[PDB]
Amino acid sequence: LIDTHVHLNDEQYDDDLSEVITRAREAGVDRMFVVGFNKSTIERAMKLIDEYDFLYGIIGWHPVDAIDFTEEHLEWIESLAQHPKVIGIGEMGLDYHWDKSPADVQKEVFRKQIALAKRLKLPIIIHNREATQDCIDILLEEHAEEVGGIMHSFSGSPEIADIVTNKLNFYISLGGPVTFKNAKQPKEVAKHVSMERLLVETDAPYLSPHPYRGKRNEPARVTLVAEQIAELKGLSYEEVCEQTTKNAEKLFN
Ligand code: NI
Ligand code: NI
Repeated sequence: LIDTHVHLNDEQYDDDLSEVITRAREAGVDRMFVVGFNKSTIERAMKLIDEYDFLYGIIGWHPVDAIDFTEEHLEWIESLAQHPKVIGIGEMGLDYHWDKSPADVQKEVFRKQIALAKRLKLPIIIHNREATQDCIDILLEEHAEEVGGIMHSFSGSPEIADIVTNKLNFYISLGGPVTFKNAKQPKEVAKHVSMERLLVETDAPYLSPHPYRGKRNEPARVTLVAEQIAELKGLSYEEVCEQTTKNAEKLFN
């Protein structure tokens, strides 16, 4: 089992990182993909991947911080990407919940990263918050299908899901929301989407799945996400772990 999207580089783990890692390790979580989307979070991610063998890095620039993105950050990320542990360019996309960065700048920075991924020949990890259509529109126009990737913690509909799996040959990743009771969409997506297109994550410290809602997430909780998807699709737990793992390795290597 792999946690394909985890912020171990977050400040909330300063004090107990090694223990958090260990608990995930003992629970069956073999590999984890740390996401650096900032100057600071990127540096932390690079350190962590050199620190732990089973830790891989995905680096890029978060849409919320699109205004801070400069040509120097672009070049910097480009050379950093040479690291054999950096397997994807990420947490790029659009986010309309915060206003730090206007939609205009976000789109620009988004396009630039897609071009970066193309040159680096690496898949992209997409962050989308309340900007679904604008986001798919850009992945189509820039021919993102050329690099492939993940619609991380997918917060849209199955109709949009098919667009991501059919036109774009992208995978869909689910986290805690799939265990939420009153939010039916994440579950409907879990059931609709082919097991050959799904991946699991926690995006910890955020969005803990039941029965830990309201508490800081931890990659070990990804087991709960797998469990729920197994029940939702009438599959075995072991089958889900193996399928999502097969998928992650095929997308990243
Ligand atoms: Ni996110
Ligand atoms: Ni994230």
